[PDB]
Amino acid sequence: MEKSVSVILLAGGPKQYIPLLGQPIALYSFFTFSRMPEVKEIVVVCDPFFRDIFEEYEESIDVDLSFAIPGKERQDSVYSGLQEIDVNSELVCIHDSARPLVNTEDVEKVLKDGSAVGAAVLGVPAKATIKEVNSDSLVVKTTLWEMQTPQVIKPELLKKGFELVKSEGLEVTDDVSIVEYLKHPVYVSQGSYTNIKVTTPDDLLLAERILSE
Amino acid sequence: MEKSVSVILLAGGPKQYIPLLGQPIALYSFFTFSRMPEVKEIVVVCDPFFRDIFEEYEESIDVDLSFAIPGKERQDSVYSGLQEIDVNSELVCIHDSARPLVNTEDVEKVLKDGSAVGAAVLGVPAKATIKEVNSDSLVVKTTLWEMQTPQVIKPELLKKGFELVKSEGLEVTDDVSIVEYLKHPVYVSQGSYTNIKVTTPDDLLLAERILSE
Ligand SMILES: Oc1c(Cl)cc(Cl)cc1-c1[nH]c(Br)c(Br)c1Br
Ligand SMILES: Oc1c(Cl)cc(Cl)cc1-c1[nH]c(Br)c(Br)c1Br
Ligand SMILES: [K+]
Ligand SMILES: [K+]
Ligand SMILES: [K+]
Ligand SMILES: [K+]
Ligand SMILES: [K+]
Ligand SMILES: [K+]
Ligand SMILES: [K+]
Ligand SMILES: [K+]
Ligand SMILES: [K+]
Ligand SMILES: [K+]
Ligand SMILES: [K+]
Ligand SMILES: [K+]
Ligand SMILES: [K+]
Ligand SMILES: [K+]
Repeated sequence: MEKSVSVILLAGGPKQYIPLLGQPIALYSFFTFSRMPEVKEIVVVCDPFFRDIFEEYEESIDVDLSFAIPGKERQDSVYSGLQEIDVNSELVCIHDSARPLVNTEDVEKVLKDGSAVGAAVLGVPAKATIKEVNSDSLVVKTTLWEMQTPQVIKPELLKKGFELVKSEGLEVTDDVSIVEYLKHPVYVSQGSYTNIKVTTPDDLLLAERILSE
Repeated sequence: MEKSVSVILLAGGPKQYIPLLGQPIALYSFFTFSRMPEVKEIVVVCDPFFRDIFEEYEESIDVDLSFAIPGKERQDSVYSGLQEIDVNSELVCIHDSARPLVNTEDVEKVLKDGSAVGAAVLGVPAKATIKEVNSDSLVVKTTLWEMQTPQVIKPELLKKGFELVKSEGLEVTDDVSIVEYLKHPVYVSQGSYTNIKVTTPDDLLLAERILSE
């Protein structure tokens, strides 16, 4: 549906403001989402200090711009952003702003899969040789995917996830997130290797090389 | 033990000959192994065209230099190299020549662990969020390590591995290697993130940055 998706853009906690070809890293996905007709609003989660970076483009973008205060951990920032979404939003699209080069086609794909399944995340096959290791440092002998963002979830599903975690006192890590505790399926939408997270100066050189084709 | 280890250096199949600060990538680990008193010999697996690259330093290095012809797949190249090792070698040290920056201290560690356990491999905790995905593209809900080289194995163990694979007609992939079929334990020696494999031009820039501290 048109104007059905609310983006929560994680830009709080800086790496995501270091420019890439003269535009702060955070603005790349911001603009990518803003041009998509499916996207109704972008809730930016950032320190108030950096609000003007997004605010300047508010009149030029075809989305509603909203803000939310960052929390202690990533999941707290998501919860904060969630409190700001349109009451009739059909899909929440959570995105790490340190991921500038997400392609429109791949956002479309994960939105569509999220709509279909209830929860979906962009992923790529893990290129490295990865093995399970037990507590004695031995290989556990017996397909693996690297997760990216967007992570797309229906709001009612996300709300119930937060409810279950707080009422039971469950532990949330980056690996064991809200969805890991739910019995609802999570689809992995096949993305592109170009959707790297930019943290080290080595990544900026790679990101420049990708934007230059 | 001194002069107990035989290195099989995989340089066949080029990325491993592109210079890093003016020295061909393959020579970095070659020299690293050559200076270690534990190392008796290096069996280089490469196309005869590139033999002179290593041969030039033969009189300057404190190891025996030997050569072997590369095979179809990685495991065939290992088998070829294995046929060349000293009959009294106590440890086989298999190394991807596309890994120039392996530290001496980490080679020492994996040699020691290989000697103790029978098989050991350098590994680092996987930094990415990695998940198991089933055939329907759904996350399988429930520690993961990225494997590097050296991969260190007692020769009698490796020989038996090759025997089991050929006599049964087992399938060998990079993930499901010789050791995966054996009941003998494989230890993961904790390495350094700097032990990257150099294949893309982006890696060369990172490798230069690492050698420059
Ligand atoms: O880890 C996730 C994955 Cl793999 C897929 C989806 Cl759809 C959502 C999450 C997630 N991440 C965070 Br932080 C929260 Br809150 C949630 Br829900
Ligand atoms: O994959 C491995 C690991 Cl994880 C540990 C060790 Cl010690 C050896 C191997 C290996 N790799 C290849 Br190719 C051969 Br042949 C063997 Br044996
Ligand atoms: K829009
Ligand atoms: K509105
Ligand atoms: K971005
Ligand atoms: K992408
Ligand atoms: K469908
Ligand atoms: K990206
Ligand atoms: K990185
Ligand atoms: K030596
Ligand atoms: K000898
Ligand atoms: K090397
Ligand atoms: K190392
Ligand atoms: K020991
Ligand atoms: K390396
Ligand atoms: K690479």
